[PDB]
Amino acid sequence: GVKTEQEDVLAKELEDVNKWGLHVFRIAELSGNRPLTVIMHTIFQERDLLKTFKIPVDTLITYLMTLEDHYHADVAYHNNIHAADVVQSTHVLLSTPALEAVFTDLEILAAIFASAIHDVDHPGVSNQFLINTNSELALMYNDSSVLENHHLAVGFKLLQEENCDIFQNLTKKQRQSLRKMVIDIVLATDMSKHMNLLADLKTMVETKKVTSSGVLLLDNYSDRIQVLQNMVHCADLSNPTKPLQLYRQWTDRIMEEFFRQGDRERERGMEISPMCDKHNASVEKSQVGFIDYIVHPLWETWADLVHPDAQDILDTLEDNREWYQSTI
Ligand SMILES: COc1ccc(-c2cc(C)cc3c2O[C@H](C2CCOCC2)C=C3O)cc1OC
Ligand SMILES: [Zn+2]
Ligand SMILES: [Zn+2]
Repeated sequence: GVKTEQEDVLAKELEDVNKWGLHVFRIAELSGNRPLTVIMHTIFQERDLLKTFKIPVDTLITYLMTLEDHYHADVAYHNNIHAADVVQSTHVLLSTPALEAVFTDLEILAAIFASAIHDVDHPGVSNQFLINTNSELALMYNDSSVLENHHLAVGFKLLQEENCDIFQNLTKKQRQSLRKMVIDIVLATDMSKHMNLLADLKTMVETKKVTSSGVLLLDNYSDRIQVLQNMVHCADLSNPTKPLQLYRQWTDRIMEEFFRQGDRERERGMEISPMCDKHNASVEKSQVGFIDYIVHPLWETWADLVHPDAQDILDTLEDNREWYQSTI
């Protein structure tokens, strides 16, 4: 009835679960390639989600393992480790002082659950690849947010496997609201939606209202969901805000995933996608443009929303940007 030493070492790493820069890859190793399961379990227990939503523990574990099993181990970036990272990052962002007492338990559950499932069954190629190959997935979703629609459908469908229905004790009301929020959040992870999301986030920053003491004020679904969508989108694009040792591991993986798509594209005379050509790439330059044009504007805007809780995150982002730029 006592942990093995490896379990104890895993446990000690998991004590960083509330902090930016968790050793997520070490957790993946220590857990036997169960970072999503262990980190979700730890988070649910930390936030008392099992008791609040009456989720039987074995059902939660069975669903998590099942969810995790449907991420592809042969996918360098969009895998269970990325899922785990986004979950934990969303978890940290939920706990930002500027958002204290803003969100309900159901909204908290929605953001975390959405994070966990948001990339499930990712084949490691882009929507455009799937569209251009006339893939069954593309035809299923009429070429529109193909992967993101698929991630949702899988994440929900898996609740129907043996002893996986973690929402079995929620009321119809709770389930309908949870489901709508989850769907809105994951569809907002489609990068084609980025400019619009960010514009709306800015608009809210300009017209934001604080509150008794201090803390954002969100008094309609549109505003609450938009913040959750951006929060998870921020989590999704959080790699460059992490300590360089982490960021670089992510960059290696996404680049490996991209070049592999480029290889499959070249193999069949398809035009090679941006950043996917292993022969004509500039990893450093791509990362800088990525930060300058996407990541930094997002996080700058987010940091304004929760001023000044995200200052350290922004500073890390700029340091990493300078580092990459420093390297041609
Ligand atoms: C217009 O949509 C996009 C805008 C920027 C990017 C983009 C551009 C650069 C230079 C680098 C990156 C990038 O997105 C990828 C990630 C791929 C999975 O979704 C989140 C972003 C990782 C980069 O390091 C990708 C987009 O589509 C996935
Ligand atoms: Zn995705
Ligand atoms: Zn993702």
